Amino acid sequence: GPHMATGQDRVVALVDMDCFFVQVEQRQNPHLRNKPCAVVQYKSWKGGGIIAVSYEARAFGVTRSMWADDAKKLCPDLLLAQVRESRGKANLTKYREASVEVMEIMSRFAVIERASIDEAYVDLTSAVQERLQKLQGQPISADLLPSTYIEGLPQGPTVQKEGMRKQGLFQWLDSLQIDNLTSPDLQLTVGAVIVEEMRAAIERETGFQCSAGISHNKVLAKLACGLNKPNRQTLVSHGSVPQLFSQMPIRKIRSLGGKLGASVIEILGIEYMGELTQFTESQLQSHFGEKNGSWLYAMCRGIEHDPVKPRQLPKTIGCSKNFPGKTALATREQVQWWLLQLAQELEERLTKDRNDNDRVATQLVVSIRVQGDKRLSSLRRCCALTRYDAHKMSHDAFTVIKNCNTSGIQTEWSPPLTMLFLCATKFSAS
DNA sequence: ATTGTGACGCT
DNA sequence: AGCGTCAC
Ligand SMILES: Nc1ncnc2c1ncn2[C@H]1C[C@H](O)[C@@H](COP(=O)(O)NP(=O)(O)OP(=O)(O)O)O1
Ligand SMILES: [Mg+2]
Ligand SMILES: [Mg+2]
Repeated sequence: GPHMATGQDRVVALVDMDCFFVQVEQRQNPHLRNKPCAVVQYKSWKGGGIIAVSYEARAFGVTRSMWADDAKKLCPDLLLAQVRESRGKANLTKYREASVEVMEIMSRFAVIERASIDEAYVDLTSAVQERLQKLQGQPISADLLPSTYIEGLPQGPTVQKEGMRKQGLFQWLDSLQIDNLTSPDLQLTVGAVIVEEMRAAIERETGFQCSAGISHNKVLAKLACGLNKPNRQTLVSHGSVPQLFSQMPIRKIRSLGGKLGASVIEILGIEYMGELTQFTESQLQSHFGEKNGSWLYAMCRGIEHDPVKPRQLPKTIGCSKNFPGKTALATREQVQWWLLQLAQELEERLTKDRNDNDRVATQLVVSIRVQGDKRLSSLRRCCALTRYDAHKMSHDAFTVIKNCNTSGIQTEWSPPLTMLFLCATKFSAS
């Protein structure tokens, strides 16, 4: 009772841009705005691969990983924007620079952890304490939360979406104990006010819309964020967790979407997150290891301790290209030319990074895939990165991988290569 | 013939 | 260090 921790010590938000690469292209080209449209990589094979889809186009069934020719079968009027190509490969610079725009705005409000090109976690605990003392016990108006959903509400004793949203918000606000600056539900609510302000600033200053989750930890904030995408934010309280988890498939929780989550389902004979509460911590550790078992025991109760790391910049800078089917690289000149292409893009990005961010990479990772291997990477080897020079970097990468050529004659490369990858890592201040 | 990223865990 | 998992 009194000594049972409840995981209500922090306020954590997760901000995720809505159809991000699409919004970047729609900002640039107004003809694409408010249309079914998608962003595509390459074009020659089946029209190119779709990597981002506007919500208008999703209504027709268009998804990421679809070929554009097939997407056009579902949506004949689909508009397409193409990823830029440079040195023979897709170049994501426009989206990385748009991401920096958003992350720099978010960093004005709190320390952020860059989780991907379009999402960041925010630790709002301190900002919430400050705003609470500035308030001085004043109630929180629903006008301060114009895009917020309270998960699980309304409940108890209108048929339009916005009406239900406001009904649930009213129920939440009416029950709130504003006199108590240590109430976790009040703390979440103030967190949600701040996240409204943050999202308004992102939209005002970039044109981009986003969704957000506000809860007590990263896993619940991420789950909350997706509950009412797009252009809305969702508060998941500690009290909402039993009902939310009671019908939540295990695979929806971050880190359980793969083999471990399938083994939880298989070994325990359960389907939903909340069913995990019936096992002891030792039982879960016996099946899934000490770390995973303790994590699952706490997470199915809504408790998680993973901190929002103070890290706004990526810690690796990488460049990779697949060479599928008959395009696999089969000569030494081919392998050299593409390592050079990858190394030149890497040198551009690394020089810009050193100027912007006062750091230098010190290790170069070289990874390849051979034809016939079903694994993503087939070989990874490291070497020293001492100079931001594309020819040196590509020569060094070749020296580290040259022994995997099974061919007798040097001029040929066998078995052919289906992926090349260069990654700069191990940054030091400069 | 998804592709091009990126973080972290295990041994 | 090199390999594997998981997520964008
Ligand atoms: N598998 C992949 N391969 C390449 N690029 C990808 C990718 N997945 C995502 N991207 C790129 C394209 C995406 O625009 C961007 C952000 O990924 P999301 O947040 O998962 N998807 P979005 O923001 O589009 O829609 P939503 O409103 O559901 O958040 O990363
Ligand atoms: Mg997104
Ligand atoms: Mg995202």
